[PDB]
Amino acid sequence: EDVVWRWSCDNGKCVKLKNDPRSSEPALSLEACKMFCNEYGLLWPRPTGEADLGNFLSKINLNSIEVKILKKGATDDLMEAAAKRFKEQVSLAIPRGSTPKLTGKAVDVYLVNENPNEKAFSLEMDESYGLRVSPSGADRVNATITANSFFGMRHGLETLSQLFVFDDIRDHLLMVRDVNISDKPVYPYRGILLDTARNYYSIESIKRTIEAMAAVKLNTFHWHITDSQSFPFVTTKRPNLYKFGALSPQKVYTKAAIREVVRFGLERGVRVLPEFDAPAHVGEGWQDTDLTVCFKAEPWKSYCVEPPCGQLNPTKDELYQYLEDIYSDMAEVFDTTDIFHMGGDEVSEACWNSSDSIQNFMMQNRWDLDKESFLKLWNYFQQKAQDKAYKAFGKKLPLILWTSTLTNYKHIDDYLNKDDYIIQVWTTGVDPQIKGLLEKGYRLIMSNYDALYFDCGYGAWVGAGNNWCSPYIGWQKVYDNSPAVIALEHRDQVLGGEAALWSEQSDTSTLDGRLWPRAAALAERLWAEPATSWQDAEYRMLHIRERLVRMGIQAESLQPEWCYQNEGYCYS
Amino acid sequence: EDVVWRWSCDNGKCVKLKNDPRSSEPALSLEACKMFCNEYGLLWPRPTGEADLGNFLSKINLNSIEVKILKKGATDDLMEAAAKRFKEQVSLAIPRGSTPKLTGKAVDVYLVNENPNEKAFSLEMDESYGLRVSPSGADRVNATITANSFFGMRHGLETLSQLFVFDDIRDHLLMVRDVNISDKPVYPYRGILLDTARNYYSIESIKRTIEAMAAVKLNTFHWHITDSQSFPFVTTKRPNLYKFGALSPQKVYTKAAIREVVRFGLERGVRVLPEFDAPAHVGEGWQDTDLTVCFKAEPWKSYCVEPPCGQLNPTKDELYQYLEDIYSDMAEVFDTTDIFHMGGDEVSEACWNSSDSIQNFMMQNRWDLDKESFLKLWNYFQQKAQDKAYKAFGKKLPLILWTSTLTNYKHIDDYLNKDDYIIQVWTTGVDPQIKGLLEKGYRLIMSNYDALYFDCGYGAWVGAGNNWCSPYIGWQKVYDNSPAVIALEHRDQVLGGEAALWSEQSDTSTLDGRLWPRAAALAERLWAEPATSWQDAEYRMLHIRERLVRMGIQAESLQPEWCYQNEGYCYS
Ligand SMILES: CC(=O)N[C@H]1/C(=N/OC(=O)Nc2ccccc2)O[C@H](CO)[C@@H](O)[C@@H]1O
Ligand SMILES: CC(=O)N[C@H]1/C(=N/OC(=O)Nc2ccccc2)O[C@H](CO)[C@@H](O)[C@@H]1O
Repeated sequence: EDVVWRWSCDNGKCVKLKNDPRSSEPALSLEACKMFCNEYGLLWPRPTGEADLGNFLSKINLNSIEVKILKKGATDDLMEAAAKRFKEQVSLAIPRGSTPKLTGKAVDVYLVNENPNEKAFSLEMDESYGLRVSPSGADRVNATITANSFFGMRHGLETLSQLFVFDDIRDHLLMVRDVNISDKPVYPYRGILLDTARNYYSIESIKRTIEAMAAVKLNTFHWHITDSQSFPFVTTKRPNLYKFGALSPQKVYTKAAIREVVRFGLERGVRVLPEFDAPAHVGEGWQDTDLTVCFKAEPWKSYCVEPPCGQLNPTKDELYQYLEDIYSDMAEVFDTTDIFHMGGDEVSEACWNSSDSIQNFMMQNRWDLDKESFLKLWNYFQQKAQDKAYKAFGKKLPLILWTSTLTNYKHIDDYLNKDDYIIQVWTTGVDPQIKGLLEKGYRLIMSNYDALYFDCGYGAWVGAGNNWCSPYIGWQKVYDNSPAVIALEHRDQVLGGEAALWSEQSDTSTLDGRLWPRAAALAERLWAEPATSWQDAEYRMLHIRERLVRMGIQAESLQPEWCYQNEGYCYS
Repeated sequence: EDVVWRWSCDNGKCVKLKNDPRSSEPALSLEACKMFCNEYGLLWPRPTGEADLGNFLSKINLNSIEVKILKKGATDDLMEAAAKRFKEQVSLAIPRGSTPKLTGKAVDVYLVNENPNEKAFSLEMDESYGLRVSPSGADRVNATITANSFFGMRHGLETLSQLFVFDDIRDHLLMVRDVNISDKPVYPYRGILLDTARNYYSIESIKRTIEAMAAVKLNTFHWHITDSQSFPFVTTKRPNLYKFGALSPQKVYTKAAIREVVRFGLERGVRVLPEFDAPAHVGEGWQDTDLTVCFKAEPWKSYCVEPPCGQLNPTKDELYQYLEDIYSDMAEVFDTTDIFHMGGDEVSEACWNSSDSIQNFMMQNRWDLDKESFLKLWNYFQQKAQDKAYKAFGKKLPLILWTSTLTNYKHIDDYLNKDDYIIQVWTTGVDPQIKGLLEKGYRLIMSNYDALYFDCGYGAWVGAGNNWCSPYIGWQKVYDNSPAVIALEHRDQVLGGEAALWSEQSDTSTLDGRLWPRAAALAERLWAEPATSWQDAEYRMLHIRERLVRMGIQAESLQPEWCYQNEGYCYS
């Protein structure tokens, strides 16, 4: 029961051939052929600078890999954790059940962190690295990673682990012999949004998501932790919110659990960025406070875009005491984030107009009951909420809002400013709002729903048919979605992009399939911004999918495995 | 950290209410409310005969459930295995991490198998049962299941396990106190097709699928084991087919593994039905035999519907020796099946016309090179293959073919007969071929692609966009798809239906999500043929989804859990 086939490179395709015994030519395993037949080998994402993989592989001993930290600093614990994790990463080249022969060269990995004290997330942080692999003496390998920070160094270790291949014909662990790589991301913000309010996600599943993110150098986990459906965030200062708001007492995110996730992210170069969506998308947890209106309002279609309805009442002074406490509790445990997301999607005018206490407030303050004056109330809310957010984090920090009626570029400057507010765009990539916002100097996070809404395509969750943003977005479409094209000359104002997993129809059980391997397409787009299209990345995408599965990720299947074994035969 | 809410039934909806301490009314947990608020409680599928759940629940001791076989026979081992499995099923009412208080009544389960020797699968087999639950003495419960066979009895145990609810307010395991149920399926064939050739499925994942099938009384696993992409079936008599054909040496189905799956199915009332698709959908494994044509033919679009192309050469006498051996090896391990599927989908004329050996054969036998004469060659093939199939199984047994050019009702009688061939329909449910076939007396298995193709909706696997049969089919559409409506007066000729999971874009990792909970919608449709629509089953469907998750199935998420906790508020 040994493999019967071999592969040979022909016009950029590994063709399957019988491994006939009457041959003087050494047989190549599939992965070994791919490593040199493909322009970028088995790398994902492909590097942006030097990408020299040479021509040869060396047999290495799995048990003879040693990692050496050459520069000590404040990130010692992070560097040592990342180094310990390296052997585990390398074993990902080896299929489950297979065992490599413990023979071949020893590998010395040298880690050079040029600024070993630096460990803060920031939009200006340096994620660049240099990777060099060369033979050392007669019996070993020199792999040297040089980076300006821990984050660059961690990315370098990731790339390095991808330079190992398992020869399943011979049961040999192999490593690319001669490598020169220089690399750095095009965009500093490379994210996944996880909605953990429409359905609960086990913290195990959240950590697993972070593992897969780090594997493709995604660096931002946007945790949409509350909404109208539930409040799983454990607020120590306002405990009734999660007591009344959680789907169950166990379906909660404690301080200890969040600290665990935040640290797990930090070790892997992933910023854990919390969102408290306001003033819409609130409901459960707020019962008995009298601080919301329209909670469970019927008929819901008149009052909100999805059930249950519910909005904060900005006229209540006590509200901002609750908000200060929530933000403060968030700031305590989400202590690696440099940015705070404050939501601001889909505020309903009809909902605020239905409240008499709100109507009385506006009549006293000269404002009318027309659609324009409700923006004044929204501004009033956001200004006060902003103040509490700054107080909570103990500093002015960038804030994020969704595109909405408030962020309409024509009047956005009446309410916000470009220095204090980043706008997360979820309109189509062709919507006039994008160019308008960019011309007003605003910075953007791209999550255009026609390419980056990972929830689209499934059955309806209200009524029948399919969900609102169907059809399902294939990895080909997410790969080709280019912020550089969307933004043109104003592309430096694009901080990056984010795949959105809204969870009306997703939870613990479906997370792996929803995100992977599609988020890897976003990962390369944001890391490399290739001028080439999905077709040119197809073969490497099929491989990264297999790598996710080896990690224990229940990734979506893209193509028959036959296509992966027979490049060029599956096309349209 | 105890639940803060209670539920109360109002107009068929369990409404969430604060569990306020100043009340003399006992609080109901969510599931306890649902059990009596819903017409059919938490049952799935709902019974066809008597469905009397009474009004009350009794607290029971988990560790005091005893199952007693009252009639011994040849199915002793199956009955004892099913009985042992009962405690495990009951524990599925209890959420993970929660532990019930070991107090309350003892449960005596009495199993009455009226024909304890009967263990053969057949289209005429009796799957009916009676279920009665009543208090016994002052301290225990009498649950009696009466059935004409083991299969009916096993279904009865399944239904019985669904009559347990965990009260998470009090940590009590509860059981419906007074039950009278009589039940039997509308259709004898209730299936799932699993394609394990376009991608490999671990035998663990196949067994897990069978577990979930039995939970909703599905009884047929249609194993589409070979295709052009791979040959994972271990043929002892023709070992080169799997040696050359498998995706890897480990991606194989040995005799021992298949026997394991077949037995696992038998214990759970699931017929494991093998398909050897011929004469199209062959390729890998057949190299060096000269028994195929067009394998990997290019451009593939001219020769087949999907790559790789490949068809058997019916003019080679040696072919039928290979076929006899394959069928014989299949018959040896698939030894519970009463039916054999022989495929016959999508035979390409252009492919057969490209072969000179085939052309010479037809010219010698007076036949032309037109589209009509290729049906003569197909008939020639199928007649000889049929003979080998009968020889392999050692009896004339029903054979299945897909709808195709061959099975066109206008000429089907020239090639097949209604007694020997069951037709699996994968046309739309409105296609004229269905009425035509039924009027000619043919028996059908319904797998209409517009409602029962579970692979539809995802990205393209060749080129870009979405796959061929998109959009994604929601459970609402599979539920409402009625064979009774499709077939009208000829509905007794409908043997049932089958959800098809083709695997161009599915494997081990995605199996749970692809099948569940959608196949449960098919399960109720085929078991009960309700005159009511999906809306009336919505609440119970949300519950069965949760039950699959408790089983360890990574089932698709249908709706926010909030909707499940707040019936009636999520609608369109
Ligand atoms: C910013 C955002 O995406 N907001 C909501 C959101 N808003 O989009 C819509 O307004 N969708 C919609 C459009 C027409 C009809 C009904 C819903 O979509 C997500 C699901 O895709 C929800 O989870 C979000 O809460
Ligand atoms: C009986 C059957 O469904 N045959 C093939 C099959 N045939 O359907 C088509 O012909 N689809 C199609 C229609 C137009 C263009 C391209 C493919 O669909 C399945 C995938 O849904 C394949 O896995 C099957 O092998």
